[PDB]
Amino acid sequence: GNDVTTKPDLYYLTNDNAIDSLALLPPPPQIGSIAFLNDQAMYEKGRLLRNTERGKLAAEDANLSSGGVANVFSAAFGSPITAKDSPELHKLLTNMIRDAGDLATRSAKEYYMRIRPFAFYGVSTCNTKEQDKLSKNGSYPSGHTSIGWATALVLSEINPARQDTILKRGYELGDSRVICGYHWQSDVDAARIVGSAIVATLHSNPVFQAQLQKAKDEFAN
Amino acid sequence: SIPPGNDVTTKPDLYYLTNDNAIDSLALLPPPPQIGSIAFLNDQAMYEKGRLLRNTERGKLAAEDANLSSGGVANVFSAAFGSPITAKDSPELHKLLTNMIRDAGDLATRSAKEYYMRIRPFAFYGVSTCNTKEQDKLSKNGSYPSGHTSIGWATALVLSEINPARQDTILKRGYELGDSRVICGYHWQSDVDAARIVGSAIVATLHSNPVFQAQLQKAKDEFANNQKK
Amino acid sequence: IPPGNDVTTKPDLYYLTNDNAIDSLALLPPPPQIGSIAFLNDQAMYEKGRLLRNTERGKLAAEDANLSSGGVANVFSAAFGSPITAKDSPELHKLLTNMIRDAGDLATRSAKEYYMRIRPFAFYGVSTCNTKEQDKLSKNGSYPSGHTSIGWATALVLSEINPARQDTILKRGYELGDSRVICGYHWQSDVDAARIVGSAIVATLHSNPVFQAQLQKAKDEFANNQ
Repeated sequence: GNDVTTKPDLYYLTNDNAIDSLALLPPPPQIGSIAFLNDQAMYEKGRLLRNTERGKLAAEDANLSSGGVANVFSAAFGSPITAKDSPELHKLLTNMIRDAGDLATRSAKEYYMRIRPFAFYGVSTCNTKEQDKLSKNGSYPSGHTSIGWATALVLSEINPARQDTILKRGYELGDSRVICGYHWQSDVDAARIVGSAIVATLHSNPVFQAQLQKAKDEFAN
Repeated sequence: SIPPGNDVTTKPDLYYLTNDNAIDSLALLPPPPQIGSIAFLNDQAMYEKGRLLRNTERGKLAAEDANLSSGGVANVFSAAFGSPITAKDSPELHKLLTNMIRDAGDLATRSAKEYYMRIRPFAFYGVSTCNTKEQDKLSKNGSYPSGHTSIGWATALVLSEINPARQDTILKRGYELGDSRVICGYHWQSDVDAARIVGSAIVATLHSNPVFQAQLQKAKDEFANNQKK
Repeated sequence: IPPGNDVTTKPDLYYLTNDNAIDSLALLPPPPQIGSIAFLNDQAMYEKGRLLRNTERGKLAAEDANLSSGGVANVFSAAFGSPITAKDSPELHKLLTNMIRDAGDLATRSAKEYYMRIRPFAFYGVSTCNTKEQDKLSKNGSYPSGHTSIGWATALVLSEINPARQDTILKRGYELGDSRVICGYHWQSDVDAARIVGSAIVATLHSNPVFQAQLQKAKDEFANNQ
């Protein structure tokens, strides 16, 4: 598939530099297991939240295309993350979006092809724009949640004064996917492990290293 | 903010970080599974699945992995890393990994361990683990999240940053350290699961610290020079 | 037994009388009750089959659930090793067509009528993977499954005739039951109990002379075509 050699505005890494998610992760819970009972309970708990303030935030979080995940950390980061206001940071975060969303997750997604909750239950997610495509995908692990958690780790390295609010925010992104029906709870749980892994790999990459330094200097100035 | 305890200002060979730089694990993590919940039925099932494994090869390795005091986590990555991790053979790397053990083991976990004081599985079931040597120490502790698994996973992330060629074996090894703690009954599965999150967070924090950054560079340089022998 | 047809009223479909039939209500345990852990498992297994309805296995499941009674014999041909049909094996086809209602009805009746368990598609208000047979069965008692009792009984008999492929026959019979779970007409526990009544009714048939005779005729037909 696509990697740094075919769309370099969205990947830093090659196909060999990528994590083998299929070898690292445990299999998802199978129907019949206690763990999958818990996935079902968590889907219902999330559903009852869709009609609250927390559900509205969940739907806004599931709107984000790739390019707007950076943006949604602004309140937690302490200042706006935009091509205009913090361009070197925005460029860094846009270039790692596909390493975490796609490369870290590809081998597992395609092997298990887990059905997503809205398809399992034959009902709509909490914003239906964002479904028609993802439906065909494998639910396990979440490429979303992997992106969001990796982003929060990088941002935490850049502004530790707010790590606790940055990190909670990243955690809440995964919860939003559960509330909205896009993923099972265990999809998000495994996505955060591959998120940490892909952050380490990025810290071994020279292009990433340079861009990260530029972003730290932007933040210091 | 974190309860009181040691940090870099009192044991600078075992921490890079101050109490103020530590993750608030109590705020970040969900509560442990509560008794009465489906999730705790699953923790009980995973305790049993691990118990039936104690008399196999995997149980052998699990028991060997639970011998390790802190300082020997370095050593157990050697096979996976591709070369020996020791004061003698790679002093800069060993120093890097030793200076951070209580950042991942203590600071990353403290507010949560002390807030929930979760009972460990062997204490819950009134029986011994598969290696009775480290037991007495731990019984009274909070199980959630696991400090040992936090150390192991943070170590794996750093080692992966240094030798990406063996990421896959290194991460596996790190992952499996947590499973060993489950197999012997030292921790519930959900303790290990949360330890890997706070472990990741603490590695991010460490990457913002000048002393860590510098020592990491020394270790990367040492590793590139040993690849030429 | 509750009342119904037997050898005296439809003799092309039964070998046994109502007095010869197993009392399935006396033999089987009650079905899993709503509130029970076992019924949690029935529900998980229903969902597990439902996700399979799209797979190739679910396609085999749906083709298996087309079969009315007449035509269950036939679906063993691949497994049995040669075609089982009025044309190619008339004695075997006769043997199996005459025992279809013994296993499908007599072995199951008292229990079916006492428990009147709701079938899964009715419980969930959703359609099966094969909407052709639905409307008629909905009202019956799900527990035990008459289809699975037929399939498992047939497999035991055919294994007796061609032991060389017993393992593949038994499996095929087993899978007939699983298909009923995949397609939504029975709970897992319905199929589990039907295989017990299937075994029982095969013992009964082995004590019936008309059956023994037809079985011998079929064993000879099969050795002569080998």
